[PDB]
Amino acid sequence: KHNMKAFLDELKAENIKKFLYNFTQIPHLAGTEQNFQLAKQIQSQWKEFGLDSVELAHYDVLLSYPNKTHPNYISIINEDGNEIFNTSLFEPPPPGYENVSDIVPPFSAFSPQGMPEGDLVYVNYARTEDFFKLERDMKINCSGKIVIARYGKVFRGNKVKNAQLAGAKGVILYSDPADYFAPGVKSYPDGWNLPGGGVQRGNILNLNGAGDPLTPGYPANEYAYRRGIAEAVGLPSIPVHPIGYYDAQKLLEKMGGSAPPDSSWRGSLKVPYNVGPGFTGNFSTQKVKMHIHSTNEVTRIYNVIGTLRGAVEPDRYVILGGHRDSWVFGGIDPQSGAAVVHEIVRSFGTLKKEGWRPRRTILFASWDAEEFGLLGSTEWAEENSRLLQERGVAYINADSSIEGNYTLRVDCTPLMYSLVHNLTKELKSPDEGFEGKSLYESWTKKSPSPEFSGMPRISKLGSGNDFEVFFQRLGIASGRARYTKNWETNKFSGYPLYHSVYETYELVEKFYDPMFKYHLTVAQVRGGMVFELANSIVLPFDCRDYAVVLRKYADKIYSISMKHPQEMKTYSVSFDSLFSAVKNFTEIASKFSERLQDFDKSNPIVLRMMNDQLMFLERAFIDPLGLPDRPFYRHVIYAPSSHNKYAGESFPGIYDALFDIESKVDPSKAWGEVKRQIYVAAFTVQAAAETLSEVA
Amino acid sequence: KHNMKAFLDELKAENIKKFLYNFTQIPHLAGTEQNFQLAKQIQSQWKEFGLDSVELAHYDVLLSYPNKTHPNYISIINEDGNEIFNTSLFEPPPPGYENVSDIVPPFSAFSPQGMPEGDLVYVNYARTEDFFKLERDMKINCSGKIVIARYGKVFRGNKVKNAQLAGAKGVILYSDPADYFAPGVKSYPDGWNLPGGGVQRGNILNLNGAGDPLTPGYPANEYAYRRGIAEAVGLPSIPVHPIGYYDAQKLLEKMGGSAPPDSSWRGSLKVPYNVGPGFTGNFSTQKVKMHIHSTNEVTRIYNVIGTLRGAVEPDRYVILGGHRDSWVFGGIDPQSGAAVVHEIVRSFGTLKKEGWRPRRTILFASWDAEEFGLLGSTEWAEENSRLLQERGVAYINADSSIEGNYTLRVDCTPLMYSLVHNLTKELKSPDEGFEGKSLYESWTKKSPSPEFSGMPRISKLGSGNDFEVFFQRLGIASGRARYTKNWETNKFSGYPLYHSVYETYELVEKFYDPMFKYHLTVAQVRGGMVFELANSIVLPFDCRDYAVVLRKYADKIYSISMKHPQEMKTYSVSFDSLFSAVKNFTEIASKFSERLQDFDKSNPIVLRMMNDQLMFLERAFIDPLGLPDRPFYRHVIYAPSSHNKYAGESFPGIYDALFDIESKVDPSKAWGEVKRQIYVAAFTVQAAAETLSEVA
Ligand SMILES: *[C@@H]1O[C@H](CO)[C@@H](O[C@@H]2O[C@H](CO)[C@@H](O[C@@H]3O[C@H](CO[C@H]4O[C@H](CO)[C@@H](O)[C@H](O)[C@@H]4O)[C@@H](O)[C@H](O[C@H]4O[C@H](CO)[C@@H](O)[C@H](O)[C@@H]4O)[C@@H]3O)[C@H](O)[C@H]2NC(C)=O)[C@H](O)[C@H]1NC(C)=O
Ligand SMILES: *[C@@H]1O[C@H](CO)[C@@H](O[C@@H]2O[C@H](CO)[C@@H](O[C@@H]3O[C@H](CO[C@H]4O[C@H](CO)[C@@H](O)[C@H](O)[C@@H]4O)[C@@H](O)[C@H](O[C@H]4O[C@H](CO)[C@@H](O)[C@H](O)[C@@H]4O)[C@@H]3O)[C@H](O)[C@H]2NC(C)=O)[C@H](O)[C@H]1NC(C)=O
Ligand SMILES: *[C@@H]1O[C@H](CO)[C@@H](O[C@@H]2O[C@H](CO)[C@@H](O[C@@H]3O[C@H](CO)[C@@H](O)[C@H](O)[C@@H]3O)[C@H](O)[C@H]2NC(C)=O)[C@H](O)[C@H]1NC(C)=O
Ligand SMILES: *[C@@H]1O[C@H](CO)[C@@H](O[C@@H]2O[C@H](CO)[C@@H](O[C@@H]3O[C@H](CO)[C@@H](O)[C@H](O)[C@@H]3O)[C@H](O)[C@H]2NC(C)=O)[C@H](O)[C@H]1NC(C)=O
Ligand SMILES: *[C@@H]1O[C@H](CO)[C@@H](O[C@@H]2O[C@H](CO)[C@@H](O[C@@H]3O[C@H](CO)[C@@H](O)[C@H](O)[C@@H]3O)[C@H](O)[C@H]2NC(C)=O)[C@H](O)[C@H]1NC(C)=O
Ligand SMILES: *[C@@H]1O[C@H](CO)[C@@H](O[C@@H]2O[C@H](CO)[C@@H](O[C@@H]3O[C@H](CO)[C@@H](O)[C@H](O)[C@@H]3O)[C@H](O)[C@H]2NC(C)=O)[C@H](O)[C@H]1NC(C)=O
Ligand SMILES: *[C@@H]1O[C@H](CO)[C@@H](O[C@@H]2O[C@H](CO)[C@@H](O[C@@H]3O[C@H](CO)[C@@H](O)[C@H](O)[C@@H]3O)[C@H](O)[C@H]2NC(C)=O)[C@H](O)[C@H]1NC(C)=O
Ligand SMILES: *[C@@H]1O[C@H](CO)[C@@H](O[C@@H]2O[C@H](CO)[C@@H](O[C@@H]3O[C@H](CO)[C@@H](O)[C@H](O)[C@@H]3O)[C@H](O)[C@H]2NC(C)=O)[C@H](O)[C@H]1NC(C)=O
Ligand SMILES: *[C@@H]1O[C@H](CO)[C@@H](O[C@@H]2O[C@H](CO)[C@@H](O)[C@H](O)[C@H]2NC(C)=O)[C@H](O)[C@H]1NC(C)=O
Ligand SMILES: *[C@@H]1O[C@H](CO)[C@@H](O[C@@H]2O[C@H](CO)[C@@H](O)[C@H](O)[C@H]2NC(C)=O)[C@H](O)[C@H]1NC(C)=O
Ligand SMILES: *[C@@H]1O[C@H](CO)[C@@H](O[C@@H]2O[C@H](CO)[C@@H](O)[C@H](O)[C@H]2NC(C)=O)[C@H](O)[C@H]1NC(C)=O
Ligand SMILES: *[C@@H]1O[C@H](CO)[C@@H](O[C@@H]2O[C@H](CO)[C@@H](O)[C@H](O)[C@H]2NC(C)=O)[C@H](O)[C@H]1NC(C)=O
Ligand SMILES: *[C@@H]1O[C@H](CO)[C@@H](O)[C@H](O)[C@H]1NC(C)=O
Ligand SMILES: *[C@@H]1O[C@H](CO)[C@@H](O)[C@H](O)[C@H]1NC(C)=O
Ligand SMILES: [Ca+2]
Ligand SMILES: [Ca+2]
Ligand SMILES: [Cl-]
Ligand SMILES: [Cl-]
Ligand SMILES: [Zn+2]
Ligand SMILES: [Zn+2]
Ligand SMILES: [Zn+2]
Ligand SMILES: [Zn+2]
Repeated sequence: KHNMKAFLDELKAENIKKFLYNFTQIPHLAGTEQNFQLAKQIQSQWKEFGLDSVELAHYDVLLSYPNKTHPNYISIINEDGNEIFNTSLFEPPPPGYENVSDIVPPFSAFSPQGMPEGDLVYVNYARTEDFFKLERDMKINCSGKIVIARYGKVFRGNKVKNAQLAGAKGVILYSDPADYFAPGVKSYPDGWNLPGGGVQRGNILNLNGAGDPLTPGYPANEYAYRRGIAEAVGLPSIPVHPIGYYDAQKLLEKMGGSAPPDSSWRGSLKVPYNVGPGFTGNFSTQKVKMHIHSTNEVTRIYNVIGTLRGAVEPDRYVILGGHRDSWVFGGIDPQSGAAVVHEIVRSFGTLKKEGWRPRRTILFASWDAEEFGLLGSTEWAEENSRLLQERGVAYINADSSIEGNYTLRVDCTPLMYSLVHNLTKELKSPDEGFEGKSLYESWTKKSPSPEFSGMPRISKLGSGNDFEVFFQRLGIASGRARYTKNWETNKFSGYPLYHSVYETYELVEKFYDPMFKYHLTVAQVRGGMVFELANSIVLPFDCRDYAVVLRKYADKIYSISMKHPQEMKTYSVSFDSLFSAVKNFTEIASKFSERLQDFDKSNPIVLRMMNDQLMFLERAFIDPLGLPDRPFYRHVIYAPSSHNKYAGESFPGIYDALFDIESKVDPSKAWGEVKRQIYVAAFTVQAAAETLSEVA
Repeated sequence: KHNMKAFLDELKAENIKKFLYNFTQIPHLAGTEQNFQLAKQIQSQWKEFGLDSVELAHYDVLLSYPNKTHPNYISIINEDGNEIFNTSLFEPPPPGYENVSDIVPPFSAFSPQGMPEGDLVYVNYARTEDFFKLERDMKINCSGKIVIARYGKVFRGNKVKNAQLAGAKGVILYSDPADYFAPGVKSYPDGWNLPGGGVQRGNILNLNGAGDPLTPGYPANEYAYRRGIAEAVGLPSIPVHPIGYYDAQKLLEKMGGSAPPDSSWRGSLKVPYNVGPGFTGNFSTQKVKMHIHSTNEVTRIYNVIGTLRGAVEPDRYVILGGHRDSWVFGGIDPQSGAAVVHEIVRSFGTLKKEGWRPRRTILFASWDAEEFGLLGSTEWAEENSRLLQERGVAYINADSSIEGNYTLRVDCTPLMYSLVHNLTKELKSPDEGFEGKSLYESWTKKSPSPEFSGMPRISKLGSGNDFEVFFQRLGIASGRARYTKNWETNKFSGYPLYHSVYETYELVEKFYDPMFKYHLTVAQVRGGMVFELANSIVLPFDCRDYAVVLRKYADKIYSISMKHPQEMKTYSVSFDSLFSAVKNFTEIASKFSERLQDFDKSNPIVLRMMNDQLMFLERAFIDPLGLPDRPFYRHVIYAPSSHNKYAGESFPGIYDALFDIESKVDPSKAWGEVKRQIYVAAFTVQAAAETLSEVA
C-alpha cells in the first residue's frame, strides 16, 4: 500500500540526526562559498533520492558583512579621547570549534558605517510603548543620543526603526539574562543557556515584504535594474551593533539620570537600569563611541528547487520550503528544519521509486539568504508569481524543528485547522507520560486553546520567515509547525542561544532532543500535511473555520474602536458593514460545505471547480493595492504587526488606523481613515464569500 | 443541429431594426429615470428570451449635469461689460423631435463651475505637439488665457489636461467642418453631416482606468467610503464647454496676434486661424467670458447582468458587454450596438429553449454610465474582480455597430487574431460587389494589413470604452468589432454626428444601413466570437500570434531609442534582454502549440491545463504594481496612450520613458528610467512565456 502511513513509517529519527550532523560542521553564511557547496550537495542528494528535477535558482541581492580587517566594536571613551573599555571582537568559540575558520563575528546586518560618540539612553525593549513612556511621560529626549536596548519581545528591526524615529544616533542591542538565561540551567557547553560572551546576530531591516532591497517587485536576475543605495528599501539610517551581557553590564553600570519608571524596565544584571541620559556624576564626561565598518554588497545566492510531478493535477503545486543559510553553524536555525526536509524528500522519493506519484505536484525548496531578509524565497516568488498565484495550493514552511521540547507549536491559516486536528489525531505523541496517546491529545493537554475546551492552541501566522511572500503577498494558504516550550511560561523571545556561535549540533543532541523523537514528530506533521494537501481528492481546507475566526476578529477590532464612543458618534463610525460581510461569509461557507459533501463525486469538473474555489479562497483576501505604505502586504485579514514583524495582526488596516488615534491632531481625518479601512475590509470579506457562491 | 450555424441563422436584420427603433425614441442619459426604465425593460426581455438569471447591479457614482435654471454659455464682452455675442443654449432639435423633453443641452461633463474672462489663444487640436509648437517654437504663453481648440485626433480629456498644464484658465471645444463635415454630403436631416448648430457632448475626465472618481479600487456600493471632491480622481481644474461651428466662427473671426504656423493648423471656416493671443486692433479691448454652472453629484446607475450557465465549465466566463446610456437618443452610440446584443441574447435563448447550453458560461451586460467614464463596467469589475481574474476567459465589447458602411473594423488582443480570421472566412460579405464572397475576402480587399499580403488590418485595442477594465486592468483577452469607413480616407475623428442630438434612428435607417445588413454582419461577428469562445473544446486562442506582435513591438521601441545613439552608449542602454525574452516566448509558444495539437484528446485534465494556460496567458502580462502614476493600467504590453486615451500604445512604460527625453534636465535619471522599463518589460515577457512551459 502506498498511502500516508507508508510515507510516515519510512521517516527515521536516525536519518534526521545524520543529516543534522552533516549540515552543521562548518558555517553556511549566505553568499559564501561554503553555502554554495552545501546547495550543490543538497541538489545532488535530492536527485539521488528520486525527484524528477532539481535545479538551482540564483539571484544577486544586497547582503551585508563585517570588514575582516577593520572590526566592529563599541567603547567607553574619556574626555581625553582614550578608549578605556572595548566590547569583544568575537564570541569565545565552543569546545572543539576553537579552530573553525570563517565564523562571522557578531554584527547587525545592514547597519551603515559610522563612529558616533554620545550619551547613552536606556530604552528597555525599544518597543513603541517604551518610547511613548520615555517621551510622553518621562520627558526624556533621545534626539542625538545613543540608545541601548535589550533584545526580546519584538523583532529587532522594529526596535531600530523606533530608535531612528526618536532621533537616536546609534543603537546598541544586548541580551539580558532576564530574557536569555533560564533560571536553574547551565551556560553552554554544560547546558542550553547563553553565556555572558554570547551574542545574537541578526538583520535590522524594515523591508515590509519587499525582498532584496534593490529590486522591489521584480527578481534580482542578471539584467535587473537596481535602485541606488539611497533609494533602497528598508535600510537603517544609524549604526547598530549587538553585544553580550558581560559587555552590557560595563555600559549600563555607570548610567545616571532618571531611575527606571517601574520594574518591567529592570532586567537581571546587577545595575540600576537607570534610563539616563548619560553617566553618573563621577563619569559624566565619559561617553560611548561605536565603530561600525560593515559593508553592503551585491552577492549571489542560491535556492535549490526540487520537483515531484503530480500524476493527475501536475499544474497544482504544494510547496515545502525552508532555508539553508545560517548565521554560524545553524544547529537549530535552520538545520534542524533542513534535516527534516531532507528526510521528507527521501521518504517521498522511496515511494516514487516504487511507482507512486502524488496527485498534485510537490515542490521542495532549500532557500538562501533568509537571514538577510527572506531574500531567496521572495526573489523566487517574484520571478514565479504568475505560476504561484494561479497554481499554488499551499505552502508549508520548514525552518527550525525545535525551539523547546515541551509540546507542538502550529501557526497557520484557518483553512488548515481541520487538516492539522485530523492529522495530529493519527500521529503518536513523543512526550513522556503520553506513551500510546495521540499527538492531538498531548498537544491539547499541554497547550489548550484559550477559546475552546478540548482543542489545542493554533496561532496566527506572523512573519520573520520564508512563508511571508507566499501568504501575505500572494495569498497562498500557508502553515508552519515545530516543537516549542511551555506557552504558560513562554516570555516570547525564543531560545537562549538564538543566532549565536553556540547553536551547534551538540546543543541539539545533548540538550534538546537526544533521541531525535521531537524532530521525527515534526517531520511527521510537516510531511503529513504536505501528503494530504498533495494527495487528497478534495483539498483538505474547511472554509467554515475562516468564518469562525473572521467573527472573532471583527469582535476584536470593534472592541478597540469602542474605547472611543464619542468619536464613533461624532464621525458616524459603524462596523455594521463588516459584521454583515462576516455573516454572509458564514452563510455562504455553510452552503458551499453542503455542496462539497453532496456534489456528484463522479464529476471531475465539479470537483475541480470546488477544488479551485477552495484554492482561490485564501487568494480572495488579497487587495491588489496593498495596505497603506506597505504595498507587499496585500492580505486584508492578516499582516505582520507594524510594531513587531514576528506577530500577526488581524484586520491590520483598521488596527493601524485606530492605533494611538487619540494622539492625532486632525481627528476628522483620522476617523475618516478608520471608516475607509472598515469599507475595505467589509468589501474584501464579502468578495471572498462570493467566490464560494455557485459560480453561475 | 445546435451548432454555430444554427445560432447565426437565427439572427435577423429586421429584429435589430425593431430593437434600434425601440431604444432610440427618448433620451437615456445615465442616472435619469428614463434610463432606469430601459434597464428594467431589458432585464424583463432577457428573462423572456430564456436566460437563467438576469439581475440589476447598481452603484452610486459621481455624475455631472447642467443646471436647468442657470444655463451654460460663452460670450464676447466689450470693455463696458456688455455681452455682445452669446453662444447657443441648445442644438436645434431635429424634425419631429422638437417637442421631446429632457434633451440635455451640450456641455462638457465634469467641468467645474466658473465665469473666467480673458483673451483667446487658438491651440489647433490641443495635442501635446500643438502645445510644444506654441510654447517652444512660437513662444506663445497660454498662462491665464482661454484656449479654443478643435475637436478631433485625440480624446477630448487629453486636450483639457494639456490646456491645464499650459496654464489655461478655460477651454472652448468646437467642431470644425474640416473634421466633421464630409465634402459632398448634406447636413442632417438631409444627409449625415454636422450642421453649424450641432455640438458634440462628452466627458473631459482623465481617469486613467479608475472608474468612479470617488471610489478608486473599490465598488461604489451602499457602504462605500468616498473621497472628498478635492481628492477625486481625474477632474478638470478649469471650466470647459463645447460649441458648434456657427458659434466658433464668431469667436475665431476676430482673432489677432500670430498667424497659424502652417496649413495643418487651418480648418475649413472662413477665418485666418490666427493663434492670438486676443483679437485684432479694433476689437482688442473685447474679451471672451465663459459661464459654467454644471454640478457634479452622486447618482445611482444600473447595469443589467444576464447569465447563461455553461453545461461543462460553468466556472468559465465569456462576457459580451456594451453600454445602454446615451448622451441624447443614441441612434448610433450605443443603441446600434445594444440592439445587436439584444438580438444575440434572443438567438442564444432560442437554442437554450430547445435544450442547448454552451460549454462555458456566457455573461451578457448592459452597462450604465459609460459616457461619464466607463463607470458602470468599471464598478462592476471592481466588485467582481476575484471572480473575473480566476474565471474570465474573454470579453467582447458591443458599443456602436457602425461608424461607417465601407468595411469591417476589428481591434483585439493577438490571442483572437486566428479566431477572427477563421470566423470571417465562414461569414457572407454584406458589401456591394462581393455578393457570394466571404467577409474575410471583402474585408481583406478593402482594409489590407500594412504588414502581410492577403490578410486584413486588425488594430490594437486603445481605450474610451467598456473593455478597458477587463483588458488593461484585469488582463482578460478582449476584442471589439464594427463596421467602419475607408481606412485610406479616415481622418480619425469619428462620424460627424457623434454625441449630438442628430444621432437618431432616422440617421441610421436613412443614411447608414437601411437594410440593417451591416448590423446583421456585426451581430454575426460579435455573436460568432462569443459562440466559439464559449463552446470550442480547446479555447480558440493562438499564442504564436502574440509572439509575432511582441517582436514587432520590440523592434519599434528599439527604433525609437536608437534616435539617441550617444545616450545609449553613455548610459549602456541595451534592449538585449527584451529581445531575448521575445525569442524565448516565440520558442516556448511554438512548443506549447505542438503539445496542444498532440496532447491526449481523451484527457480532460490535460485539456483544462492547457485551457487554463491559454486563459491565463493574457493575465500574465499584468504587473500588479501598474504603470508609473497609472496604477489601473497594469498590462505591460498595451496601455492607452498618455497623449490620447483612444489610441493603444505598445510597451507603454518604455515608450513614455523615452518620450521627449531630449528635453529632460537630468539625462542620467531619465535614461536610468528607460533601462528600468526595459527590465520590467523583458521580465514580464519571459514570465508570460514561462506560463506556457510544461507545468512540472
Ligand atoms: C450581505 O448579503 C446581503 C444579501 O443576502 C446583502 O444585502 C443587500 O444589501 C444592500 C444594502 O447594502 C441592499 O441594497 C438595497 O438595494 C435596493 C434595491 O434592491 C433590489 O433591487 C436590486 C437591483 O438594483 C436587487 O439586486 C435586489 O435583490 C433587490 O430586488 C435599493 O433600493 C436600496 O437603496 C435604497 O435604500 C438605501 C438604504 O436606506 C438608500 O441609501 C438608497 O438611497 C435607496 O433608497 C439598497 O441599495 C440589497 O438589496 C441587498 N441585496 C439582497 C437582499 O439581495 C448585503 O449587502 C451583504 N453585505 C455586504 C457587506 O455586502
Ligand atoms: C531566455 O531563455 C534562456 C534559456 O533557454 C535564458 O538563459 C539563461 O540566461 C542567463 C543569463 O541571463 C544565464 O545566467 C547564467 O547562469 C550561469 C549559471 O547557469 C548554470 O547554472 C544554473 C544554476 O544557478 C542553471 O540554472 C543553468 O542551467 C546553468 O547550468 C551563471 O554562471 C552566469 O553568471 C556568470 O556570467 C555572468 C555573465 O557574464 C556574470 O554577470 C556573472 O558574474 C557570472 O560570472 C549567468 O548567471 C542562465 O544560465 C541561462 N539559462 C539557461 C541557458 O538555461 C535567458 O535568460 C532567457 N531570457 C530572459 C530575458 O529571461
Ligand atoms: C555530508 O554528506 C555528504 C554526502 O554524503 C558528503 O559529501 C560526499 O563526500 C564524499 C567523500 O568526500 C564524496 O565522495 C568522494 O568523491 C571523490 C570523487 O568525486 C573521491 O575522491 C572519493 O574517494 C569519494 O568517492 C561525495 O561525492 C560527496 N557527495 C556529495 C553529494 O557531495 C559530505 O562530505 C558530508 N559532510 C560532512 C561535513 O560530513
Ligand atoms: C580599545 O581598542 C582601541 C583600538 O585598538 C585601543 O586604542 C588604541 O591603542 C593603541 C595601542 O596603544 C594605539 O596605537 C598607538 O598610538 C600611539 C600614539 O599615537 C603610538 O605611539 C603607538 O605606536 C601606536 O600607534 C591607538 O592609537 C589606539 N586607537 C584608538 C582608536 O584610540 C584601546 O587601547 C583599547 N582599550 C582597551 C581598554 O583595551
Ligand atoms: C477531518 O475529519 C472529520 C471527521 O472524519 C471530517 O469530517 C467528516 O467528513 C466526512 C466526509 O468524508 C463527512 O461524511 C459525510 O457525511 C454526510 C452525512 O452527514 C454524507 O452526506 C456524506 O456522503 C459523507 O459521508 C462527515 O460528516 C464529516 N464529519 C464531521 C464534520 O464531523 C473532516 O472533513 C476532516 N477534515 C479535513 C479532511 O480537512
Ligand atoms: C419598447 O418595447 C417594449 C417591449 O415590447 C415596450 O414595453 C412594453 O409596452 C407594452 C405596452 O405599453 C406593455 O404592455 C402593457 O402592460 C400593461 C399592464 O402591465 C397594460 O395596461 C397594457 O394593455 C399592455 O399589456 C409591456 O409591459 C411593456 N413591456 C416591457 C417588458 O416593458 C415599450 O413600450 C417599447 N417602447 C417604445 C418606445 O416603442
Ligand atoms: C447674452 O446673454 C446675456 C444674459 O442673459 C444678456 O445680458 C443680459 O441682458 C438682460 C436684458 O437686457 C439684462 O437684464 C436687465 O438689466 C437691466 C440693467 O440692470 C435692467 O434694467 C433690466 O430690468 C434687466 O434686469 C442683464 O443684466 C444682462 N445680463 C448680463 C449677465 O449681462 C445679453 O443681452 C445677451 N446678448 C446678446 C447679444 O443677446
Ligand atoms: C483556424 O483554422 C485553422 C485551419 O483549419 C486551424 O489550424 C488547423 O488546426 C488543426 C487542428 O484542428 C490542425 O490539424 C492538425 O494537423 C496535425 C498534422 O499537421 C495533426 O497533428 C493534428 O492531429 C491535427 O489534425 C491544422 O494543422 C491547423 N492548420 C494550420 C495551422 O494551418 C486553426 O487552429 C484555427 N484557429 C483557431 C481555432 O483559433
Ligand atoms: C576594510 O578595512 C580595510 C582596512 O582599514 C580597508 O583597506 C584599506 O583601504 C584604504 C583606502 O580605502 C587603503 O589606503 C589602506 O591601505 C587599506 N588597508 C589595508 C590594511 O589593506 C578596506 O577599504 C575596507 N574594506 C571595505 C570598505 O570593503
Ligand atoms: C529633542 O531635542 C532636539 C535637539 O536637541 C530638538 O530639536 C530642535 O528643536 C527645533 C525643532 O523642533 C529646531 O529649532 C532645532 O534645530 C532642533 N535641533 C536639532 C539639533 O535638530 C527636539 O525638538 C527636542 N524635542 C523635544 C524637547 O520634545
Ligand atoms: C441652479 O441654478 C439656480 C438658479 O440661479 C439656483 O437656485 C437659486 O439658488 C439661490 C441660492 O443658492 C437662491 O437664493 C435662489 O432663489 C435660487 N433661484 C431659483 C430660481 O430657484 C440653484 O442653486 C442651482 N442649482 C444647483 C447649484 O444645483
Ligand atoms: C507665462 O506667463 C506666466 C504669468 O504671466 C509666467 O509666470 C510668472 O513667472 C514667475 C514664475 O516662473 C513668477 O514670478 C510669477 O508669479 C508668475 N506669474 C503668475 C501670474 O503665475 C510664466 O513664467 C510665463 N512663462 C514663460 C514666459 O515661459
Ligand atoms: C528537554 O526536555 C527535558 C525533560 O525531558 C528538560 O528537562 C530539558 O530542559 C528540555 N530541554 C530544553 C532545552 O528545554
Ligand atoms: C453608405 O453607403 C453608401 C454606398 O452604398 C454611401 O454612398 C453612403 O455615403 C454611406 N453612408 C455613410 C454614412 O457613410
Ligand atoms: Ca526583488
Ligand atoms: Ca470604484
Ligand atoms: Cl518554521
Ligand atoms: Cl465596440
Ligand atoms: Zn531560520
Ligand atoms: Zn534565523
Ligand atoms: Zn458608446
Ligand atoms: Zn459615446
